[PDB]
Amino acid sequence: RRDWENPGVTQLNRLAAHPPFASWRNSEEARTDRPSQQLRSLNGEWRFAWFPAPEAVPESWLECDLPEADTVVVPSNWQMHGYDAPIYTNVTYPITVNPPFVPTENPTGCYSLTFNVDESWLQEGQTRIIFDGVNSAFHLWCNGRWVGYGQDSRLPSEFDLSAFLRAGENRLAVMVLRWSDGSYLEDQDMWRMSGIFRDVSLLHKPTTQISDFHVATRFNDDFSRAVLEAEVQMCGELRDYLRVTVSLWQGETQVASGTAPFGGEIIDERGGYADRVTLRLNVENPKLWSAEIPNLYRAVVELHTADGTLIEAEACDVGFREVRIENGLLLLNGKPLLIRGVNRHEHHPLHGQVMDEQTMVQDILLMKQNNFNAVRCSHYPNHPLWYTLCDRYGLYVVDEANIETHGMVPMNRLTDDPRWLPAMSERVTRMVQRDRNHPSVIIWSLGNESGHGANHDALYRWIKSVDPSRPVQYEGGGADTTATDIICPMYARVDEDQPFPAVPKWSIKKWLSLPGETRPLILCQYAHAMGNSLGGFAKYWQAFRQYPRLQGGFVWDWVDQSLIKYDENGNPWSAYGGDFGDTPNDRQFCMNGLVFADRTPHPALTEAKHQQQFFQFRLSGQTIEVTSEYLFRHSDNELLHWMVALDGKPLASGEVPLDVAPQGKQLIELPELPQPESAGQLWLTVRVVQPNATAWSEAGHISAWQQWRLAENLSVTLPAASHAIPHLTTSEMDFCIELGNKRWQFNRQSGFLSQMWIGDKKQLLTPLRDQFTRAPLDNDIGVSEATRIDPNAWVERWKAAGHYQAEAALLQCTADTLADAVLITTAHAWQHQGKTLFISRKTYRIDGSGQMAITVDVEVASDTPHPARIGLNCQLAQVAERVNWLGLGPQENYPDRLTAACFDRWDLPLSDMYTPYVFPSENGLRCGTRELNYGPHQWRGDFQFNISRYSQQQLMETSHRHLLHAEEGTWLNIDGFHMGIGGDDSWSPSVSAEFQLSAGRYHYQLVWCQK
Amino acid sequence: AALLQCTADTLADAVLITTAHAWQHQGKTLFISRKTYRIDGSGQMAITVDVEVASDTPHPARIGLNCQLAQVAERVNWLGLGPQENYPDRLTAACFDRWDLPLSDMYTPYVFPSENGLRCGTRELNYGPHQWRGDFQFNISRYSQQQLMETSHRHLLHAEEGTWLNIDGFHMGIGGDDSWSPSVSAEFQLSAGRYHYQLVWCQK
Ligand SMILES: OC[C@H]1O[C@@H](O[C@H]2[C@H](O)[C@@H](O)[C@H](O)O[C@@H]2CO)[C@H](O)[C@@H](O)[C@H]1O
Ligand SMILES: [Mg+2]
Ligand SMILES: [Mg+2]
Ligand SMILES: [Mg+2]
Ligand SMILES: [Mg+2]
Ligand SMILES: [Mg+2]
Ligand code: NA
Ligand code: NA
Ligand code: NA
Ligand code: NA
Ligand code: NA
Repeated sequence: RRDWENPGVTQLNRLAAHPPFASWRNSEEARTDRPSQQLRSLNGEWRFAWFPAPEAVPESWLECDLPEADTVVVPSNWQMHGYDAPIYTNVTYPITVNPPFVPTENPTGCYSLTFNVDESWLQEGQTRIIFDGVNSAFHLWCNGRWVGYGQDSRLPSEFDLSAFLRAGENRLAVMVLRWSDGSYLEDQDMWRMSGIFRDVSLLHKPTTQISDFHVATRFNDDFSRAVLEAEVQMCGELRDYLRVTVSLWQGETQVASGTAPFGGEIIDERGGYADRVTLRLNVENPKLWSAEIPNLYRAVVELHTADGTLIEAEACDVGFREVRIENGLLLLNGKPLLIRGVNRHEHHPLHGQVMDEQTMVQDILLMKQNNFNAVRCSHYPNHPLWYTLCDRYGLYVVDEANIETHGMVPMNRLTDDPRWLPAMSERVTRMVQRDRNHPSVIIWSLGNESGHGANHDALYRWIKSVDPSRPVQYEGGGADTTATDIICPMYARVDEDQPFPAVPKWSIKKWLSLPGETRPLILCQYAHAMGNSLGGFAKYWQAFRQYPRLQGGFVWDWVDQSLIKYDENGNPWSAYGGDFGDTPNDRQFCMNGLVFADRTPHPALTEAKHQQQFFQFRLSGQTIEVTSEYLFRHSDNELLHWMVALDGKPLASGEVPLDVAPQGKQLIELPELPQPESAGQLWLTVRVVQPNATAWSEAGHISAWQQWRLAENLSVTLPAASHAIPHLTTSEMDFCIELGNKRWQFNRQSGFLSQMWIGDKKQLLTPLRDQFTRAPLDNDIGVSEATRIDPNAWVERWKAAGHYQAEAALLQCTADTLADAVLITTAHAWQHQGKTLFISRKTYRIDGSGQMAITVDVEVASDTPHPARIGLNCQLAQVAERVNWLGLGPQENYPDRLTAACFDRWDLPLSDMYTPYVFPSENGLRCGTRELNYGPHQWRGDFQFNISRYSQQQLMETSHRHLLHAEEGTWLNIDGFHMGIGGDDSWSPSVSAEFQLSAGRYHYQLVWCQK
Repeated sequence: AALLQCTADTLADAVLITTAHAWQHQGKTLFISRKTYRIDGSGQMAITVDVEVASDTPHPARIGLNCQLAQVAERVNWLGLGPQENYPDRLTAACFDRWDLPLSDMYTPYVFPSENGLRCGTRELNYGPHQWRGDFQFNISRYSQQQLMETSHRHLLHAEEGTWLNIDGFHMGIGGDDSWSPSVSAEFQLSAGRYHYQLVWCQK
């Protein structure tokens, strides 16, 4: 039948979908969510053989183990075991577009398991098998007999195995197809893998059983009273003596309980549902659920007889909260949300798409610790445990159907096709059926990048009809179609419109007010954290805070999808698209996360953390005003620490308890500040520290910070005049300057400082020269590639202008002696094919104190693309252990991504001064630096710098960090000016005008001396 | 202006004068100006200026130089924005070209006198025998900033001797969203803390 090439057959013999069950046979276990002996895991070692097509599978496998099979752990993705290659393709489908067909060579994974079943499960009741995740379709046999088939790789497929098993040993056989017509609906931008990748379990339920249950909670106007409504359905024989009891508990206290026989109210001319009952429980002053305080109750649903015998129990965590859109705003418990969200795919660098509880927990804790309060399931329903974690830790969730047909042309070709409505319907309906009792899910999504088709409209209505408790969103077709309650664009800019035909991406501020528009706007994806990125992040937050209807967004995205490979030496390395021989592929576009695949943060996460703070601050005088952005909680685990330092030198500090109601303000007066000892800038830094541990943080966690400059006393004191004057030696070849133990050499033919010595030690490996380029970031390169250049990408503009190839022409090099110093004057022109790109005029003035003051004035031709940077660079001879500086830090920071950095004195090992992005590029800059110390050298001024053992040239020539090699010495890049890094998206220029070096003329000054 | 340093060095084909000053009030140093004047064998005087402004002092209205020239000439010719008066936050209509007007057109007769007649984006200014070149903003007229600020009606102003030249490296915006509260937008406030500008003064 080739059911895998027919969108009309998405399953055979599969059981209905329903919320998580466990069939407890003890009610107390159900109350506390204890393991159920009736719900067994079949995870562990299974038998597996790979074939190139279903046609190659031997019939013998149905009845007997294949001797050639191997033993492997399940769940797993077979690519992760090496049986075939995983493929990283973004939009283009990994298979030829010829719906509903798939390739004839279609990798088939044959899995089997011999396992025991006790007679007690078979004497009464029903025994079903549950596959929580099988990618992408499969047939199942039990003891040689065919049982059924299923599609939708991200929802559980359940089959009744009652009539197929026997006491003792039994054998399952699962034939899993890599590609199927379901693949047409699974075009998400992620690695393409396959296998039995989520749990497999066996559940025993009695013949008379709870087959479904829906919990709703409704409130009065101020949320001081709620009614919990639980509709319960049964299967099996109706009998007057059956009863359902629904009890609600808060911890160990029973709050309410209600019992009723089956028999629902009249629904229409034919009667009501005799197989259902709805229990209604009143709750006075309920403790409400929120991401701020995830208060939970437990609903326990008991199926029993009137005389008191329990048949079985099911149950769930219940969070009392209301979600609604009113007057253009999304409200939770009546208050308007500010979504500090992130998209998160299910990805593990070693396990592929298999998720585990440790990793899940680790992600949620980092999220919370980084001031995220919400997550979008991009782009499919997740492993069931994720929802339980979000309910208990407290995160708002966007649950999204596993529907993405991005590679179709036009994008809605299938979603506007009624013949695809069935398949799409089950992807939405089965998800709601499974997840509708989780309080953490606050919004449903119809899928991702599948255009806008009538199928969407039908499904949007279906959800609105069956679950009015939550809004429905969907971005396809323009982000604001009739299929979305929320304007949910991806990568729309704050102030800049991108007026694409048919599906424009308007500036978000402007979008809200188009004629007739009244919906809230929450970006489904924003700020593309690929590589050195997140430039412009603060611009979103300032807009979200100023505009009521801009209610936030989900950052793109949480974690890089890099996979681990091993080199010839067995050492691991991070790989991306094309590294498995996969092609076509989309190379590094699979890595766009705030964190690396192992969960180590990239520097951008700190930027997110700061912009997403829940406390805002203002300073007036000595008065700090703290305003809380919490909607529900008081600041009862928070104190404010303040410190004032003079040029990094600590002057005073204190602590004050924060006592701020939600949305309230607190005024803190700082104490009088005595006058600092000397000249300099006083700076105030305040931080909010949580003194007590929480379920998601350690005691002492810092949740927010901010700084301000205080009084400045400019230095007006004259330095004590040199007890010696420098000596110049002129030669045809060089201008040399000597002063004591020091010596500086200026090459007269190049016009550069080519060498310096301290004692008899040379300090330079390469001369000090102007630098106007950077090893291109992912955002500078965009979609450009050698075989397919994007002439609009910054990198190509610079390349085409000759920025990377221009050579300095010396125009002038002179030496003069002053009363107390020697003065070298240079001027160089950088040219390309006859065009003068930049002109650098400098003076170096070396005085009796041993200091070399460098003044630089650059001219940039107005018609050349604005340059990446304006600075100097050199390779120093030394490698020292520490980097110490007075400037912004401690982490990497760029012009358009420096708000989280603080001005202070920082000292880190040199390796921390390098950010190991997988795809290497310019990295490690620190901006707003007034002093930098390395080895015996000190440089002072107002500049940006990076320092590491890798040259810009090496960085731009290397595609994978594991291939980099430390060079002799230390490469220092000191910039007077650096361009922004951008990031609103990674496929089009995204550096805002104010961060482009378009001024024409630039000036900067450095003092280089010994320390 | 307290003098912190004033030196002279003779060079190969010029004389360099270096100066440093601090403006203070009550003991607070508001601004520091560091300059070098380089006079070469060609007769040109290159001035370089580096100013520091205390971060805690209100952002200043301008950062520039001024003098009263002895000369009074009929025309003003410049290469920059014009022809009419233009300020940083009000110069979109002005065009960059070579303009030449009579001196009085370089004065705007606001009934309540104030700073006026500036022209921005100027690369060369000619007045009588003088020529200034660089990238500055300037105004030029027979009235001192002092006179403007102390006179409340345009009809009471009197031409002073000579000509007042105000040449700025930077000038704050004029604002106008309203006239009863501060309205100069942040981007047009002089808050950079350190400012650099340079000019060359020569004859003809
Ligand atoms: O992380 C990748 C990102 O891609 C966006 O799609 C881009 C695509 O990368 C680009 O090659 C093409 O020019 O434009 C597409 C946008 O139309 C996806 O929108 C986003 O979801 C991610 O998949
Ligand atoms: Mg099918
Ligand atoms: Mg037991
Ligand atoms: Mg047997
Ligand atoms: Mg896509
Ligand atoms: Mg214009
Ligand atoms: Na808002
Ligand atoms: Na991607
Ligand atoms: Na507190
Ligand atoms: Na590179
Ligand atoms: Na006046």
